[PDB]
Amino acid sequence: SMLERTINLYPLTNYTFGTKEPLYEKDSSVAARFQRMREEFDKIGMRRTVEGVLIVHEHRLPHVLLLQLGTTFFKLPGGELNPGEDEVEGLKRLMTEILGRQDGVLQDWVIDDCIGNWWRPNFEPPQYPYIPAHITKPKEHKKLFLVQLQEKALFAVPKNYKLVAAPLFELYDNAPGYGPIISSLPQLLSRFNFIYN
Ligand SMILES: C[C@]1(Cc2cn(-c3ccccc3)nn2)NC(=O)C[C@@H]1O
Ligand SMILES: [Zn+2]
Ligand SMILES: [Zn+2]
Repeated sequence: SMLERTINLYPLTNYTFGTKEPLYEKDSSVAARFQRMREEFDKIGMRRTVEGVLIVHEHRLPHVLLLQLGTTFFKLPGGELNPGEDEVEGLKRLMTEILGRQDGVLQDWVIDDCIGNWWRPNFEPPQYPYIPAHITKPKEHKKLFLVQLQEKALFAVPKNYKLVAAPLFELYDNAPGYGPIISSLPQLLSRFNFIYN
């Protein structure tokens, strides 16, 4: 009757947030983003993205780590898989590219839980937690995973990003602020048995 996954959380003060060089988006605009998605869909088919949910606490209040591009949009650490690339190896690679240390010490990502799937039916912003009716060729499949952090770690945050710890209450029913994936993380995380270390 204990059917919940147990996840260790550590205080945000256990983590060091260093800095490194800016990491630029492949796309300079929404228009270029959907143009490249169109181009790549014709060459290699559906885009496969992976995103990591990294959780900490302060004073037993869980917080999700988000990347803020300057003071603009909020994203999860993650990105695009290469064709034939394993989802979990790919998320580990992407989280190393974004948050990995300037001193090149190997970081230990633990990924054991899928927490959701989102599908983009068109070359347009809307994403859904299912393949919508009549859609046979979704343009993007996004996979979210829970990343179990170590007790302590040093992260290097690209100088053009801020790493922000968002409490769940701030995400909850805040799609305008965070969009439909990040704003549904409180619901998606509720099944876990968090231990506040
Ligand atoms: C994740 C977002 C925002 C967003 C809005 N919608 C949505 C869903 C249903 C109906 C109308 C809008 N889905 N995702 N999509 C992007 O392309 C980047 C941005 O972060
Ligand atoms: Zn406390
Ligand atoms: Zn799919």
